[PDB]
Amino acid sequence: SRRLLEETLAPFRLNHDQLAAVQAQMRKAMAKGLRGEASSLRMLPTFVRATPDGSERGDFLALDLGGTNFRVLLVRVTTGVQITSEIYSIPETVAQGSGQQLFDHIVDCIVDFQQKQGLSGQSLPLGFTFSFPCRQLGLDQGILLNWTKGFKASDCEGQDVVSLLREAITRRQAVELNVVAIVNDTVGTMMSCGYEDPRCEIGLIVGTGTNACYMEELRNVAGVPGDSGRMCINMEWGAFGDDGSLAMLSTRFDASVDQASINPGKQRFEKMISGMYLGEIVRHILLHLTSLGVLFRGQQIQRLQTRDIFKTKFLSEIESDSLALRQVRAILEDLGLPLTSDDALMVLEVCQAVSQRAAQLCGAGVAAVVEKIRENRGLEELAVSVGVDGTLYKLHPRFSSLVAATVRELAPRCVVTFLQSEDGSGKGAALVTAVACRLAQ
Ligand SMILES: O=P(O)(O)OC[C@H]1O[C@@H](O)[C@H](O)[C@@H](O)[C@@H]1O
Ligand SMILES: OC[C@H]1O[C@H](O)[C@H](O)[C@@H](O)[C@@H]1O
Repeated sequence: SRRLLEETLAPFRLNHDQLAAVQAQMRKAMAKGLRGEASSLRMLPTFVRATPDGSERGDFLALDLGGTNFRVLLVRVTTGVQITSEIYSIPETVAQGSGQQLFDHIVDCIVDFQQKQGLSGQSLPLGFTFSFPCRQLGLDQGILLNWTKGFKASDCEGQDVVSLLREAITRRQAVELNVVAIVNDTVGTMMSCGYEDPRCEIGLIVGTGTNACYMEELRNVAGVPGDSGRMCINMEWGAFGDDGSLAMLSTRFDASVDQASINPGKQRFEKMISGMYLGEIVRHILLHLTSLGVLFRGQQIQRLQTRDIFKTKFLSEIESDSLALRQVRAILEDLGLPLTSDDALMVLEVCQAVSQRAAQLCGAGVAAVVEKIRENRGLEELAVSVGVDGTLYKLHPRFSSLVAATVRELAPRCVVTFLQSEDGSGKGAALVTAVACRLAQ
């Protein structure tokens, strides 16, 4: 009875050696990607060559697309930083619709925002936080390689997103685009937390999707020219193991989720960690358990067939230690999954199991990065801060802690501090754009 439950959850409980191997293999994927060999990490240059270098003034507009929230932002950088913002809705219809409609909508929001802020005629430098993989050969350009997460907008892949915006601006007849800067949310976060922490050289995202960036030494980035200095690299680690190198880890439940997704075979490592997917990993487990007769006494809970019932907000609430079992059951009776205690206990165990692996994997990841940076600089010890954002990370009872613990376990010679971004990527984006303006003048 409970024997089957543990047998089933066994693969989600990774021992030290297993986790070390994950770190080992990411470390290898990083090496290869940078030398231009075949890696599942794209290791994309971002052309951000320094964390916030002292004073960098300017008033910037800022887009933030690809997260749970799409937001337009005004960012005023002087002695201090002042941000105004407004969220707008992007339904799956628009997100997976036509590129034309997508950016038409984006522009409409900018006009709306601008009109509400009195910006109006003034065409400001835009800091575009665009949380997807781009091939950049400069701050002011970024060719979308692939959509990820919940996006599938047509006629966009292979397009420079700065162009995609121009074409929309001209169509919606908005104010002419000025200096635009493309930044990944990881890079945006890193730079935001970097504003008031010089040792911040890594951006980590664990929300809808997961990814990381970090300051690599320029000599090691074979794709780009130059030797002196360093440059931030967007690892795009969500797609880690897309080459099938993480077959060792994939459970049957991971498989079921992947095949059932918009992008089968893609972003495999992400599908074992981030908020968009964890809830589903659980659901399949529960389905398997019910069919084994363990859960629900075999009885068919059709509601369990419904996709995306276990959301981050829920996964974070279910595991709160301040909940009594009656309250856990209440929550599930409130999602249309009434449970008996025993069932409720197994469900809660399943969540812990999944979210644990999620935190641990991410930990092994951060471990590889911090080690890479340390070894890159020939150091025996490293003090480094990680600018981190994401609702899962930010809300989940144990995730952040379990990561920090894993980073100690696996990268002891490094002293890693985690900074939670209080102001989002818009702040960092603006700082990057400041350089992009200097780079034009
Ligand atoms: O998908 P989530 O939970 O909103 O987390 C990721 C996002 O978190 C936001 O706070 C950042 O400003 C975005 O740049 C980022 O993409
Ligand atoms: O938003 C978090 C992450 O989502 C996906 O992994 C994207 O590929 C990546 O660009 C982004 O950083």
